[PDB]
Amino acid sequence: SVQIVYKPVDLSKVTSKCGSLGNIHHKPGGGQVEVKSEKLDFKDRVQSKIGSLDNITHVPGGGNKKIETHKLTFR
Amino acid sequence: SVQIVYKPVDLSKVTSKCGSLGNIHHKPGGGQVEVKSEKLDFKDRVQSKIGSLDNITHVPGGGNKKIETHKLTFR
Amino acid sequence: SVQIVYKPVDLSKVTSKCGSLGNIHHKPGGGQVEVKSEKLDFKDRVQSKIGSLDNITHVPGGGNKKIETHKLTFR
Amino acid sequence: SVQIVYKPVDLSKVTSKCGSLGNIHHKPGGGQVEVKSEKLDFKDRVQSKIGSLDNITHVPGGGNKKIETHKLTFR
Amino acid sequence: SVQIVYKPVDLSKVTSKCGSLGNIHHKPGGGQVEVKSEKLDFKDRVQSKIGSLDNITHVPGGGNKKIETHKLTFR
Amino acid sequence: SVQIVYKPVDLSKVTSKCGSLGNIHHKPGGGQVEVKSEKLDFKDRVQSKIGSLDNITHVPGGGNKKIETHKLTFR
Amino acid sequence: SVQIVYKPVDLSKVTSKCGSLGNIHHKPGGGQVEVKSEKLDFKDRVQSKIGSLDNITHVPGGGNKKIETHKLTFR
Amino acid sequence: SVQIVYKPVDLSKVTSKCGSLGNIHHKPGGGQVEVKSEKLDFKDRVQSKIGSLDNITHVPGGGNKKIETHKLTFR
Amino acid sequence: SVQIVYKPVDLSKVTSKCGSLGNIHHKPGGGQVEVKSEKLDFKDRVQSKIGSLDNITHVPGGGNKKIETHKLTFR
Amino acid sequence: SVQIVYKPVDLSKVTSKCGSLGNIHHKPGGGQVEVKSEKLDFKDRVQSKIGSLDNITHVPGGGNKKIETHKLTFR
Repeated sequence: SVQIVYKPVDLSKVTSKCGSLGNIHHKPGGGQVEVKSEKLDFKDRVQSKIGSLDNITHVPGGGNKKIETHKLTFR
Repeated sequence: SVQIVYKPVDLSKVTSKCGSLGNIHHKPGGGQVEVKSEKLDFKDRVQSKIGSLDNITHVPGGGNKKIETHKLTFR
Repeated sequence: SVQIVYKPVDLSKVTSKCGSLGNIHHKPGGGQVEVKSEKLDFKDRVQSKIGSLDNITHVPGGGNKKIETHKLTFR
Repeated sequence: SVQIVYKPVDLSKVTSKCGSLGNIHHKPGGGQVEVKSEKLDFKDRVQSKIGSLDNITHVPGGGNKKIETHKLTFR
Repeated sequence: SVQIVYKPVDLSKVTSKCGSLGNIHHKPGGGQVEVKSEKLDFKDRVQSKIGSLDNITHVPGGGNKKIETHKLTFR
Repeated sequence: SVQIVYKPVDLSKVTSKCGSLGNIHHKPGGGQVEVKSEKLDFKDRVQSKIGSLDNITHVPGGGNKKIETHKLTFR
Repeated sequence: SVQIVYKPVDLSKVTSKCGSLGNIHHKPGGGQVEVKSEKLDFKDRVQSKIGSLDNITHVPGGGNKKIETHKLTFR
Repeated sequence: SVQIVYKPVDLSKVTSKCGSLGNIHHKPGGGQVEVKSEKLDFKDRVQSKIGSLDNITHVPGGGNKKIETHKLTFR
Repeated sequence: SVQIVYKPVDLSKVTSKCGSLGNIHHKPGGGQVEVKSEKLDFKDRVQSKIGSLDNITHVPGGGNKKIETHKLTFR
Repeated sequence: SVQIVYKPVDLSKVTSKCGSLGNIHHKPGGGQVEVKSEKLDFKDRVQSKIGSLDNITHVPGGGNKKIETHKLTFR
């Protein structure tokens, strides 16, 4: 027989502090993209970006990414 | 028989502090991209970017990435 | 029989502090990229970037990367 | 029978401090890249970058990378 | 029978301090890259960069890399 | 007694012939221009261009310039 | 007694012939220009261009310039 | 008694022939220009270009310049 | 008694022939130029270029320059 | 009694022939130029180029220069 016990306890404190951020300036001068093709054939979990100019400004006022996985397989 | 015990306890404190960040300036002059092809064929978990100019400004006001995995296989 | 005991306890303190960061300037003059091909065929966990000019400014106001893995296989 | 005991306890303090960073200037003049090919065929965990000019400014306001792995195989 | 005991305790203090960093200037004049080929065939954990000019400025405001592995195989 | 005879007689043929010109393509990317000053004091036939991106295409279907000056003094 | 006879007689043929020109391609990338000053004082026939990116394509379908000056003194 | 006879007679043929020119490609990358000064004082026929990136394509379908000066003194 | 006869008679043929020119490719990379000064004082026929990247392509379909000066004194 | 006869008679043929020129390729890389000064004082026919990267391609489809000066004194 099997006695399987899983009981992790993960405690954490994650902190970010800032007085002020500041005058952030993002001022790009755009260019150009040219794409030439004939045929595309795709499938089954595919992600794609063809031909783009995406200017992104991301200024979270402090932040955190916390990722946790608990994965069990019993065969 | 099996007695399997899993009980990790991971405690942590992660800290980031800053008075102020400052006047961050991002000012690119864009260029050009040219892509020439005929056929594309793709599948099964593929990620792609073809032909792009993505100017990204990312200024989190301090931050953390905390990644944890607990993976068990019992055959 | 087996008596398997796993109980790590990892405690840590990770700290980053700064008064102010400063006036960071990022001002690239863009160039050009030309890619010529005929056929692409790809699959099964592939990541690719073809033809790009990505100017990235990343200024986290201090930060940390903490990665932990607990992996067990019992055959 | 087996008595297997795993109980590491790793304690640490990792610190980075700075008064101010300063006026960091990144000002590249872009060039050019030309790639000519006919066919590509690839698969199974492949990462690639073909034809790029990625200017990256990374100024974390102090930081740390802490990586830990606990891996056990019981056959 | 086996009595296997693993209980390392590694304590450490890692510190980096600086008053100010200074006015760091990175100002490259770009060149050119030309790559000519016909066919590529690749697979199974391969990483590659073909044809690139990546100018990178990295100024962490002090920092540390701490890597630890605990690996056990019981046959 | 002053006798002045001015009688240039200048006959000419200026010719330009052409079957066809062709598919002219002009496709410039962008860029950035920044100018700072305090005071401008301009007097008496002052011509200037300050701060500009003027991209032009000029395709005359053949052309010629013929310029003549006939200037006489009488003192 | 002064007798002046001015009678140049200049006959000419200026010719340009062409079947076709061709597919001219002009595709420049970008760039960045920055100029700083305080005071400008310009007087009496001053011509200038300050701070610019002027990309031009000039494709006349053949052309010629014929310039003549006929200048006489009388003192 | 002064007798002056000015009678140049200059006959000429200036010719340019061409089947076709060809597929001319002009594809420059970018760059960066930075200029700093305080005071400019320009007087009496001053011509200047300060701080610029002027990329040009000039493809006349054949051409010629014919310049003549006929200048006479009378003192 | 002064008798002056000026009668040059100059006949000429200037010829340029060509089947075709060819596929001329001009593809320069970038670069960086930096200039610092305080005061400029320019007077009386001053011509200058300060701080520039001028890349040009000049492909006349054949051409010629014919220049003549006929200058006479009368003192 | 002064008798002056000026009658040069100069006949000429200047010829350039060509089947085709060829595929001329000009592909320079970049570089960096830096100039520092304080005061410039320019007077009376001053021509200058300060701080520049001028890359040019000049491919005339054959060409010639014919220059003549006919200058006479009368004192």
